[PDB]
Amino acid sequence: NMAELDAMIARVKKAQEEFATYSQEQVDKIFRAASLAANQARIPLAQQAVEESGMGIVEDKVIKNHFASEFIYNKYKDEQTCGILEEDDNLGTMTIAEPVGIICGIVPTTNPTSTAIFKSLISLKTRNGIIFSPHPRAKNSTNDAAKLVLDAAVAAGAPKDIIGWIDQPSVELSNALMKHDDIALILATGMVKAAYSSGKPAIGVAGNVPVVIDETADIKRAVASVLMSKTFDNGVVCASEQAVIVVDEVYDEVKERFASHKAHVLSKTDADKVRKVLLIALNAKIVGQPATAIAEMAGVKVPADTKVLIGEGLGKVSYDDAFAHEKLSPTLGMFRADNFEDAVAQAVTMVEIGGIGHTSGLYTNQDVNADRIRYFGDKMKTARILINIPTTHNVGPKHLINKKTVAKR
Amino acid sequence: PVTNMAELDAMIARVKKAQEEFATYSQEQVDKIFRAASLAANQARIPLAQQAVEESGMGIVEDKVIKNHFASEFIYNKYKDEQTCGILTMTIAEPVGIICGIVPTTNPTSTAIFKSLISLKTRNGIIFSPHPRAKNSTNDAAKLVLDAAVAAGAPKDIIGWIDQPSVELSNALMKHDDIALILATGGPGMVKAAYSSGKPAIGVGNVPVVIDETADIKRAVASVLMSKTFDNGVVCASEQAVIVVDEVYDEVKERFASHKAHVLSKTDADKVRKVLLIDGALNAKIVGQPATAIAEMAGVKVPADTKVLIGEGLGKVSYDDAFAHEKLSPTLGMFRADNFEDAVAQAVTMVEIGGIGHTSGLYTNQDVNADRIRYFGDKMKTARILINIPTTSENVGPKHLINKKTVAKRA
Ligand SMILES: [Cl-]
Ligand SMILES: [Cl-]
Repeated sequence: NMAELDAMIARVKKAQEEFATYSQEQVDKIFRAASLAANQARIPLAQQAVEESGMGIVEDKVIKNHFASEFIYNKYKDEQTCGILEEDDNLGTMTIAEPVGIICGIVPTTNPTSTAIFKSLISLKTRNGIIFSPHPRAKNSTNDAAKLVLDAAVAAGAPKDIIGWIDQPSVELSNALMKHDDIALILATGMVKAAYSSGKPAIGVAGNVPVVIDETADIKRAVASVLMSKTFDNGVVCASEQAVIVVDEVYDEVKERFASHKAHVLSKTDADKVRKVLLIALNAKIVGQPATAIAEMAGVKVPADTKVLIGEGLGKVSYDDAFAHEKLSPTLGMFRADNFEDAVAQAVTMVEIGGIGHTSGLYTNQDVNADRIRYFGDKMKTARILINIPTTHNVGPKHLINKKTVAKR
Repeated sequence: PVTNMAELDAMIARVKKAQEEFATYSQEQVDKIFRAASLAANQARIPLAQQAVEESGMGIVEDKVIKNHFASEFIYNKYKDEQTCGILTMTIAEPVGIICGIVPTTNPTSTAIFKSLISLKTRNGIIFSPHPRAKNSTNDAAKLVLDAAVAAGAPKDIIGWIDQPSVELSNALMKHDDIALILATGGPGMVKAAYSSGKPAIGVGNVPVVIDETADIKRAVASVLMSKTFDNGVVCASEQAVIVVDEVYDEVKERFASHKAHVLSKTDADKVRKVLLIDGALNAKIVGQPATAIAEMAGVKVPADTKVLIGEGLGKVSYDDAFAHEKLSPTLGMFRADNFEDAVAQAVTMVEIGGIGHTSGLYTNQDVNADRIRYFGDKMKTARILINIPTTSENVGPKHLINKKTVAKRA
């Protein structure tokens, strides 16, 4: 509630102030102890996450947790985040680190535990406080993830309230935490929009990813490549390919190949029963569900061993086509293109859905289409451009400190 | 002619197309536009300065001449050779799109120059939203840069502006689908409005100085005043108050009369406060006015030759004392500290009052007091920290006006 939010915030403020003065050695001891404990809990937390949210796959969520813990630990074990980062005694200058203070972490339904572990460990490493604003749908997964890391932290010497959370999440409390004066940064992983509209320094962490397969591509490789992501944690991953935009001459060959990967191409009529279930705004009930259960939410009989649903668009890429949108599930759109340039044009449109200009992909004969690649590179407004490569082929400590420069006469 | 919504939208579309064409330009073509437009802007150094002072009613013509110079020639020499287009697996620089420049009355011509130049250098389009008290000199500095870019071959609508600025349109420009970035300078309000726009936004603080007992007082006093009269103290990140340790307080205060800095009586100080802030905000009518004029509007008598007003705090730095605020004028608060740590503590509040901490300074004996320097370093939540040096993130540049894109190939 509104009142007890303030009291919890002022606790972590003072706890951060105590934390700020710590030695790198105590920071390191806490970091390792918090990370080793999160890793050792990879399975229990993954299991808890699956059951509460009611989506995804334990074994894949176990992998997610191991990455957010041991992998983060090994990347930043030796990264300097405190004190003098640079000196030049001749110029009489130096750069000094400064923790940002208190972080506000927005955690989604989609990766409740791994994102909490990740943000917790990188806050601890940088002498920050962090407060989690979980999604109702996975409140306990993330807060118990936060708690496990807290308790391991407190036991290696960390201040009592260096991490907290909103126990019962609301729109009032999320907005209270965000616009609060002593919260310095938003780490936000639509909900992106709220963070950027709050007056705060914000880092937003998804986006719509199109894939163009042109006439010169290796069809068998492109098709397997594009499919790699869709089944991992039931397609719950941020950078992933949402639709295939295929040049006419190679269209049918792409469509036929899907079937040897257990990707079921939905008839026109069965695609419309899925398309009415994907969107209403993305429907939370399909998010991170297997292809077979999404089909059974729709009207659609699909073979038992199917891993992915393919819904092909009549007409071009259109806002009205839900298969043209980000689906967070084992689903892909498939859209027909007159030629390479047309497919590029259709990709541009998918990118505009999302506002987020994240990543795009092209499958083509590299050896002979250098012009096309450069063309593709000049026309995609996405930070990452992938050629013949899937998205499964970056917030860090450095973002949660301030560099202060000191100049002496 | 942009005085309303259908006209703003219509103008935005013309810049959209201009930027589309400009995106295609070569680095050579860009260089030529960049040189030509910077040279023209510099050549209009004086007439644009004069226009600025006349219209906004503030500042010093020949100080704004220097501002217009540094926004033009200096910006040119800094970035003549900087790569902004093309190749940098591979990295491709690309223009952000259309920029929204928010231009304040304090620097109406130099910021429109600067912003236009680095926008041109990056193949972006830019549309300015001036403040109504300086709208002509802002839009005409814009026009002059535009005309010279166009004559050097830049697309027609590449720079735009709102002819009759208003809240609804300013808000609309920032919120418009087709604006990629907001470059917002000026007031705490506007800057924060750019941060709440839900768009990528760059904003262009209240600067405390501590003078402890170990300092060189002659030097500290002199250095602290250097910024104060430049364009009547409209100077980004110049000193706003001295916080002085009690042991050397009368010494510092005594040296102020030597430098044309009049120390206000407790009574006069009170009169000046009420004129400094109005409705909690910096009073527009004192900004960029000389010390004597600010004395006149407060109804306070001051020698004809005085350059800076000094208002002494009664007690410690506090939100309630207008001299603890950013004043954008030749005026300085002066506050008493019991000792060095108490000084640092009052400086901390001044950084809080300013909002975002940006710069702070300490004068000490740096060849004895290393512990104090480090101590001041730790407590000061400011990007820049200066020891024994006047103020006289980093700077906004082309770097900020492009998105970098990585292409990854498959072996
Ligand atoms: Cl997870
Ligand atoms: Cl100016």
